[PDB]
Amino acid sequence: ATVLLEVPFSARGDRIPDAVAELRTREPIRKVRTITGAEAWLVSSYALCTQVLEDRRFSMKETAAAGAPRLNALTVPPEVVNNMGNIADAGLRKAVMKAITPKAPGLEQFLRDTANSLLDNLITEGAPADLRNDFADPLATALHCKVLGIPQEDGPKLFRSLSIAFMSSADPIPAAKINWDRDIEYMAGILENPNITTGLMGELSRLRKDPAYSHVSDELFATIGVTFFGAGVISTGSFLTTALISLIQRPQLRNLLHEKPELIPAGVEELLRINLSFADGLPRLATADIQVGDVLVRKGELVLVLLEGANFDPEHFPNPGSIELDRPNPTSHLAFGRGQHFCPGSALGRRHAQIGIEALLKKMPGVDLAVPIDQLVWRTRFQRRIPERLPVLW
Ligand code: HEM
Ligand SMILES: O=C1N[C@@H](Cc2c[nH]c3ccccc23)C(=O)N[C@H]1Cc1ccc(O)cc1
Repeated sequence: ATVLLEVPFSARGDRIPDAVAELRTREPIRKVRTITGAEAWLVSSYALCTQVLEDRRFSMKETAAAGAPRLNALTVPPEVVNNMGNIADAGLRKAVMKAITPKAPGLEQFLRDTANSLLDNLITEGAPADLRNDFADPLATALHCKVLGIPQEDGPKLFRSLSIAFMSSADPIPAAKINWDRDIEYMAGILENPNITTGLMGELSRLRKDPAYSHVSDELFATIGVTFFGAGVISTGSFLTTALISLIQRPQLRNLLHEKPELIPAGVEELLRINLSFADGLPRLATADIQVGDVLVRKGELVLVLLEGANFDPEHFPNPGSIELDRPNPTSHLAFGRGQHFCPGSALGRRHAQIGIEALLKKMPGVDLAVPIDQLVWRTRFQRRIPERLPVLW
């Protein structure tokens, strides 16, 4: 006898397990057990993943309900699971989007200058260089301090909450509450700081004193700063790091993008499509009995939308494991989700990766791993798949 199939399958972000294609072909919706011991429905085909993400009766908000089957323990207060919904209800959605667009004056130049300075420092120090700790993550942190309008010197401390805040744990994490409360106090101070007049926090500070937003809570304003810094920095730093591995493992593509940097945006879209940065399926709780393929999902059950299940589906993306720059449906992947909860930082994440890759290929055209690929150490029980260090030479 064997136990019910457990998720996640592997923390490695450099290869997709053969099990994904097996489940997609044989049982594209099937029962699994999560790290908490709960049962869930794992969805692995493009058609069924899109159906779940486009039906709001599969609720993100309701995954925080007490007594629900859980993918993992909350690392934020339960109301914060519905963060975007709370922002929209407060009439702040348009202002938040305008603040996080990569089109802001001087933002792209700031990204280029920061990426170039980090790379120059690595070249001065000499090989090996760690592209996660000394490139991708500081570039993501610097970008988010600029987008938020907060001091660059405050970035490293806010960043150090992330290795705990984005854990995917069976049980509550005491350190996550200590760091959450401290980071909220910091953002509350930023709202009261007269020097903070630019970026997302400068805009929220002004809207907070506008009569049209007098009843929006101070708790929500501080929460927007903590959540957008954390989600943006963990997502951009982790995606860029794993996209750099995908590129280093494809020297023909690396050489083509070095030669023709105008192809970098199409290259980043394929790197997003094949990305294995999300460690778990996206969770949703059914609020009704809903038919998904051969399964009638019952009200109160947990559904997990496996992004790599959809993104590597050959019925939607033929030769799914290959980076092809001329696909006819290039942005139809689910790397940023789909539907009600589609990533609000999609344009900024694309620009962060495009500029980081453009700068790296110009400065280090001979970039290569400095250790055999199996020697990368993959972070476990985390909401993202990332190597602890990414040692390279050039
Ligand atoms: C490469 C970069 C990024 C990737 C791959 C990524 C991916 C995703 C995905 C897949 C979702 C959907 C989650 C779901 O439906 O359960 C999401 C949501 C979200 N992301 Fe991103 N993200 C990235 C960058 C960012 C950035 C830069 C920010 C903010 C500065 C951000 C803020 C958020 C927030 C707040 C949500 C929740 C939206 C909602 O509930 O409506 N993301 N992201
Ligand atoms: O469940 C998630 N799902 C995805 C999407 C998401 C869902 N709800 C969110 C609220 C705020 C920011 C992001 C989200 C994610 O990026 N993060 C986590 C939420 C999160 C946010 C901030 C933390 O310190 C810890 C956890």
